[PDB]
Amino acid sequence: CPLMVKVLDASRGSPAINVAVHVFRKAADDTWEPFASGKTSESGELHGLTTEEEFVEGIYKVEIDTKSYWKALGISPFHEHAEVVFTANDSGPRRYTIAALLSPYSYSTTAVVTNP
Amino acid sequence: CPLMVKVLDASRGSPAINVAVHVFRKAADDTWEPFASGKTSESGELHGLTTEEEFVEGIYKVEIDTKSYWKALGISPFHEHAEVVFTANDSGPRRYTIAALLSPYSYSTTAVVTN
Amino acid sequence: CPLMVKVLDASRGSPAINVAVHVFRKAADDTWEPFASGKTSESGELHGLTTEEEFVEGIYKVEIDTKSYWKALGISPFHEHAEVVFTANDSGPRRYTIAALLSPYSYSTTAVVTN
Amino acid sequence: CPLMVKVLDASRGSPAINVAVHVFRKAADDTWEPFASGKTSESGELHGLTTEEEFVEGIYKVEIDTKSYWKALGISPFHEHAEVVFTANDSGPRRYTIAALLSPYSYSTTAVVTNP
Repeated sequence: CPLMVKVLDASRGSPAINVAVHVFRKAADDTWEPFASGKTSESGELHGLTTEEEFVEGIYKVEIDTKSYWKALGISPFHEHAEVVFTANDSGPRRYTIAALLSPYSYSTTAVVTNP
Repeated sequence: CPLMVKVLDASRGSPAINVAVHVFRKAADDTWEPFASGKTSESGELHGLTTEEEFVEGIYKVEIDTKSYWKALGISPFHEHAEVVFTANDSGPRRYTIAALLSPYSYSTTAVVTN
Repeated sequence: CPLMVKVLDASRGSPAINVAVHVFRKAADDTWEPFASGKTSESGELHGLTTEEEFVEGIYKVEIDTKSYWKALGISPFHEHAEVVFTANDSGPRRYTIAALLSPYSYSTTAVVTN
Repeated sequence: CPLMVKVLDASRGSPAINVAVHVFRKAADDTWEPFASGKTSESGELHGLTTEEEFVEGIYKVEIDTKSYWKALGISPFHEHAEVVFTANDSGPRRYTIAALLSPYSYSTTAVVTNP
């Protein structure tokens, strides 16, 4: 699994469950091409977005749908979503974990990059 | 100032100085139109972005050029930039402070909405 | 002011107002002795904790009563409090801002050390 | 495993490996009694601190030795350590994950509480 996303709820002390995550890859014409999407599990984790074969070099955007998450809990959040944009695999394949921590008016994201 | 942006360097323990920040407002056709911009001061703050008259309800995007910030310090960054996207709702007034805390492989952002 | 503390509510998007903050300095016997204290203002800031003369090099502990803050809002908190422990080293001057960002089950803290 | 600690390095984009973690429990006389200690693995995780039998109700302090971590990397950090203090199991056994994100001048901690 070369790309994993894990989301926690800092406000409620739980995994952020059923969070929609959309991944895009910058195309030759500078537009964002859809790449992969999924939802976090009961543990707040999203595995299986992509494969070693599919996850080529490129600029990737990971958009976490924080707004729908809060609205489903009956909460009016500040942000529309949380975006993480990065260049991947520039010096050969790496494994990326994008960790996100959510509160209605704040979020943090961190990347863990490991050499497989 | 209805909108202020404050950027801190959480790795080196300083304000993030001379960081480029661009603000966009969402247009009817779903494209982003430039709205305000500037560079953070020695205190990491960017004041005077907009006026009460210009800052109407809508969806705003704040794009912080974190990549150039880290490269100017000789430090390899993870992100291409940091984006903060939010809806301004009248409510009330109010005044919005968008704070961003930067590390080479992480950032956090918080909104402070005061009377 | 060589030492300032700023507390923000990351869950509700406001300054954390009227939060009790106690500062201690480490004594020779490894016990914590009270040094300064106060309650955050309407801006979430606590100014005037100490003076240049009183704030010598040493190990300092800042204890923020986050539990009472959340209970006053009717929100169940995880932590008993939030503690920030650090060494003040002359260096240079300098001026220290301890910022804390609070949510019911999380907090972050960053130090900003300016000239 | 009723108590787990996971530590990430936000400055370097890696798990925080070999981080010392000390846990204390508030005693009857209001002193901190040593409870458990360990070091994070290559994945930045620390399992096996305690057991269901040992982890009774109480006020617990989890002290993460962030200073030694940074000093071992040759970095002068701001903080002496990162403390997390909380009341545990007040309404019966729960599983706690304490997640920490470290930078030389900043850290964040979050708790995930689940009902086993």
